[PDB]
Amino acid sequence: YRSLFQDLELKKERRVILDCERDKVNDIVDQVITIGKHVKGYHYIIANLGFTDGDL
Amino acid sequence: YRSLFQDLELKKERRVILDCERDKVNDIVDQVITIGKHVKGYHYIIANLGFTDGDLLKIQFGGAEVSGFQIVDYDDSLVSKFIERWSTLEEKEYPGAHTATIKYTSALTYDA
Repeated sequence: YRSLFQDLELKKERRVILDCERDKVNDIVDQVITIGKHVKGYHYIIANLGFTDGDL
Repeated sequence: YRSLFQDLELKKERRVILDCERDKVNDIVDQVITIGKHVKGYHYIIANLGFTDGDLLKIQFGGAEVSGFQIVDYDDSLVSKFIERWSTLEEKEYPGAHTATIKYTSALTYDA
């Protein structure tokens, strides 16, 4: 995942729409937390009906 | 703390030297994690002898550069002879011992 978002920084993306399970959503966001792409400038969209189910 | 670093963003500081206990260091860094000031552009310095005692994996890959001081270097074989005994110590008999590393306060207690 640290390889993955670095490859997203090859395009320097700020706009990532996730399509994962509620566990796999929370696992990757914790990796976003680890690298700090939850800061201003980024935008994320969670593509499920359980937007309130995750850890916000 | 979210009020505090926002007040640091009134000056827009990037250079914060912490002076806290090992728990209170880790508590505030987790608030830095919560706001994301562990990213590149920031620099932090931990002002204790236990720089290796804290949790460095939480902010190793964020971007800020973290510095500190260590009096108990684990690369010494004399320290490594202690560590090879330290991890094999019973936690139930010696509480806090069955670990990979040691606090410097516990090391200086053994040094005393």
